Formats: sequence, structure tokens, C-alpha cells
Amino acid sequence: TTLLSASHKAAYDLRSDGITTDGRSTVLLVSVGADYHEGEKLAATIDLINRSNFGRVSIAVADTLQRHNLSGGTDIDRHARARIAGDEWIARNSTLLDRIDCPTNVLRWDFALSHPRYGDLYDAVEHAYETDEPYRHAIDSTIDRFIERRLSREPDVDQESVRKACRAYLLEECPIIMPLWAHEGFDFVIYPQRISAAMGRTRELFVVPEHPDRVAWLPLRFKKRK
Amino acid sequence: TTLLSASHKAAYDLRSDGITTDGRSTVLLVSVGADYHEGEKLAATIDLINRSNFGRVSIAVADTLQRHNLSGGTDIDRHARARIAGDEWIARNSTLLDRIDCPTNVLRWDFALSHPRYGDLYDAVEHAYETDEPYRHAIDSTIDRFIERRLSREPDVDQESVRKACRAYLLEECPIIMPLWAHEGFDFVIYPQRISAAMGRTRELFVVPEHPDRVAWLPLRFKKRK
Repeated sequence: TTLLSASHKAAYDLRSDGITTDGRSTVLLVSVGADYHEGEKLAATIDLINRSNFGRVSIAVADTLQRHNLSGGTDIDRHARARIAGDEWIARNSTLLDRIDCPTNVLRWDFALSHPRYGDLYDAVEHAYETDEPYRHAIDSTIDRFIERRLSREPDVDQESVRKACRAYLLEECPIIMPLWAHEGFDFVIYPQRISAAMGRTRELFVVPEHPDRVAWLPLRFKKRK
Repeated sequence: TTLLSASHKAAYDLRSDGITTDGRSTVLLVSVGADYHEGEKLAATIDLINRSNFGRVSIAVADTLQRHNLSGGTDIDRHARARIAGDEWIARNSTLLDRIDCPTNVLRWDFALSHPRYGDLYDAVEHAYETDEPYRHAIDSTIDRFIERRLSREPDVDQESVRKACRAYLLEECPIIMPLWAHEGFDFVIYPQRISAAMGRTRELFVVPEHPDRVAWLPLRFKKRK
């Protein structure tokens, strides 16, 4: 009963009765640069993981994916800078991740992108963005939320630079998190934010049909202790 | 270029004409404790890997599998020892694995044993050992070779204890290396020693009928440079 964060408690933002975590496969999605996947907030997340008694945990270091958010230089400098981010994130939080009782693995974003299925899965998703009206509306709207988020701070920013980047981000994220990890035998995805509209529809078209039991989204709710 | 080991050159011990490595997914199987997975020998293998221009490389640290060769205490105590060895291997040969240029991932034996398919594949292999005479022969004779090697040094050894252990090891190994990694989408497996008698039969039984294109074994040939 030795805790990793005495000051915080992480919990699943769901109806707990419908969650049986014991011995299941789960991914811990890490969008590098988020406060959520850092320090005392991340320490409580691991307390919850160990409490969950999973069978195996994949630590998805979504590093290079963040290159679409970075500004300046060539896409090479943006990519390699976003790589370093992850390089640093693993170094910073390694000792905390070692404290996951069940077997773990660190998946770097470039290793996901290089999976043999990634090819066809991207095209499947892109085609779905063209054909499926719900997905099209779900993606176009999530991009419009991200554009208005960056324009509140910086109104001088190039519109199509933000649109192209958010389209790129989402369209690259989706084939991995839903259909790939579904195929890779995962039962859940632990992320601190509740599933996006675009992610939801990806699950609906690519996961739900044949594997509605796989890669089920588990959002997080944090609270301080005493 | 800038060689990692100037003293040694590593090579695939094959008819190199038939091999197209460019863009393929491969495993670099590491039986922790072997000299081929250390120093100039390992450094030279990374050299070859970078010449080979792979799509992705999974560095399979077969650490806890080695628990079978250890003696004394409970399987739990011996597992722990074997795990620490891996912990250490990873620690000394990390800087060197960092020098593979394509995307990589470090897979640890306990995570492989944790794969959902492991269960069923173990059972398939055990069944194969019960029914397929070529396979039974391949395993039984592999163990018989190992008992001979042990007695030649330790004549007062419990032969049935070695026999039990050896059978355990071979059976634990096969479902991962051949059928699991075939499903996982690996075009090749890199090991310093040519394919086992038992390993071959596994590939013939679980890989060759549907995916002969998958998990092709690339053995290594070492040479001191001048």
C-alpha cells in the first residue's frame, strides 16, 4: 500500500461497474508536452494503473506527432525537435514508469508510423473522411475547435497553416490509436481527456464493427488528497 | 560512413542475392548472456543493421526466458535474477542500440509472454509436440544434445532436472519467436546462430503454410577487419 503520489488520486471518468481491468491489455497515451502526463498528475495515473491489475501496459510516447504543432524551420527540424521532446520525457519520467508492476513496453511514435499496416490504415481513414459524412463533419469540426483555440491567443496566425497542420495531425493519429492498436490486441486506451469527436467516429467505423470490446477509451479525473 | 566497431564486420551467413532487406520489419533476437550480443560483436551487428536499411527493428531482449538455466530457489526467485540480467544488458548496450538509425523498440520477454495470443500459441505448440513426430523428434533430440553437454562438465547432475528445464525453455520460446512475431508482421529474425532443428519445424508448422514470406531467419557470420 506504498503510493507514488500521496497528494493526488487519479480515477476513471466513467461508470466503474462496466469496467473490468484485471489482466487486460492497455495503452497509456502520452501526447508529449501536456501537463497531464507529467509530475504529480502522472504519478497518480500510475497509482491507478497498479491498482487496475492489467496484464500488460504500452507506454505510447506520441512524440513526433507533435511536430504538426511546432512552428519554424523545415519539417525535419520540427520532427527531430519533437523527437528530442520524447527523448527528454522518457528520461524525466522513466523511474516513475519503472514502478508499473505488470509488464510494460515503450512505444515511440516513429515505431508506430512504421508498422506494415499503417499504410493501408491511413488510406482507409482518408477514404472514410471522403465517403462518411459523420466522420467528415466530426473531423472538420475538431479542426475548427483547434483553429479558434490558437486564434484566441494569436490572431495574426496563417489560417491554412493551422488547418493543414490539424488535418495532418488528426489523420495520422487516428489510424494508430483506433484500428492499429485494436489489431495489436489492446482492450483500453488511458488518456486524461474524454475521446474526441473524430476519434469516436474512427472507433465507430474501424473498431466497433468487429471488435467493439477493444481499445475502449478510459478518460481520467484527478482530485487532491489529505 | 562512421563504423561502430572498426575491429569487426558482421554479415548474413546466407546466399545474400535472395535477400531484399530494404524497408523490411525485423527482430534482433537477444539471448542475454551470449557474447554475440555484447561488445564489438554487437557493435558490428548494429553496423550491418544500418547497412541493411530496415523499415523498423524490434530488439527482443529474451531475458526472463533465461531463468530456466539458473538453479536454486523458486521459479519466482530465478525469474527475478534473469530479469535483472536483462535490466543490466539494456543498461550497458543502450547507447549502442540508440545508434540503430531506423525506428526501434525494445521488447522485453515478460511483455511478449503477456501478449493475448501467447496462451493459445503455447497450447498449439505443446499440441504439435504431442502429435507431429518431426517436431517431437526435433525437440527431444535438442534436449538430448544439451544433457550430453551438461554431463561432460557436471557428471553428478540431475539429468531429469536439466531435461524438464530444457523442455520448458524450448516450448516457451517457440510460440513467440515463430508464430507470434509472424502475426506481429516481422519479415525477418536476426540471430548469430543458424535456425534450430526445433525452431525450423515451428516455422514449417506455423509460418510456412500461410506466410512463408514472414519471419525469415537471418543468421550471422563474424569477421575481424584489417
